[PDB]
Amino acid sequence: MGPSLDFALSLLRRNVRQVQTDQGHFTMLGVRDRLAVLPRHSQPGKTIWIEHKLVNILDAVELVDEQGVNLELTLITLDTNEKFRDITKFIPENISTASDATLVINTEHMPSMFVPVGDVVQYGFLNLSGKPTHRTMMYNFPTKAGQCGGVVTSVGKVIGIHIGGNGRQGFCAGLKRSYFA
Repeated sequence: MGPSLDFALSLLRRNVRQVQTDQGHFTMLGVRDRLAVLPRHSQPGKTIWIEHKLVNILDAVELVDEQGVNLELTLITLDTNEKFRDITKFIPENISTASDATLVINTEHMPSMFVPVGDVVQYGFLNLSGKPTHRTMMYNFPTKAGQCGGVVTSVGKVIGIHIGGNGRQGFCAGLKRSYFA
């Protein structure tokens, strides 16, 4: 088994969780320890359904710019026995484009789903909420509903979290290592 399949299947085994909130079904990324990341529009409450179990949320942080602009990412701290495999080494220090990325989706309705989104290129500012959102990237792939929170990966790197699309393109909130220090 080659290294991209193995890396992506490992992500699904250890870091990429099927979750539910009042807003619906999402893909969640566990980053390290009890820290995970979700798309801001999942709006997690005081608790969250993770795969088989209701899990208590100890803290939730909606990430913003040095200028107070929305990054569309919510950091959640979970009341869990589990400590996530630390994957912060695979997250670039700065927001990184990529060639031939795979979007990894994990939801009850779309389990263990692999979508080749192609090249991921710099996009910057986006209208989502609609509220201004910064540090977005874009892939020329018609991403569907239900894929929000899906993990943008290429060659051992985890570079984004899927936050929506326009029927023709998909957009991710860029990841950088410092969000998770």
